[PDB]
Amino acid sequence: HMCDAFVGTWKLVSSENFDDYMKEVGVGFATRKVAGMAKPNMIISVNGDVITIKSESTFKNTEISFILGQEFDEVTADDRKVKSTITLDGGVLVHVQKWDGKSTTIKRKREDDKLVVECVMKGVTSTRVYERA
Ligand SMILES: O=C(O)c1cc(-n2cccc2)ccc1Cl
Repeated sequence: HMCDAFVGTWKLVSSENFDDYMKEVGVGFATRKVAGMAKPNMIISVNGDVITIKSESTFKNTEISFILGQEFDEVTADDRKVKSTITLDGGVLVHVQKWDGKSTTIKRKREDDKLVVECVMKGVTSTRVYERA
């Protein structure tokens, strides 16, 4: 029951500072522009100890499956090859990606009826708000 309140289908309803976040991560112009238009569906499911997160949009369809605290390799929507670890910290899903000596953290939080995603790279944060589909 570890992630019960995250499970479901979520749709993006707002974004702030995502272009800047993508710049900070190193995404090039054309990818930023097309990725920034996307309105993804985030589909979260749990089966035993395995959590699956899908992100589906006109830009890219991605899927990760993982066990909390157990590192895995991920190819991101912007084509970085990263080492990822996802943990639960005080009810927040904390996703850290490491690649080429860099790091970014993506936090997923339930707030009222929303699922709030905060993406941070060095001093640049973006907030992406999802509602139930
Ligand atoms: O599927 C996603 O959630 C997604 C992820 C990105 N992204 C680019 C650099 C880091 C993340 C862009 C656009 C989308 Cl739609």
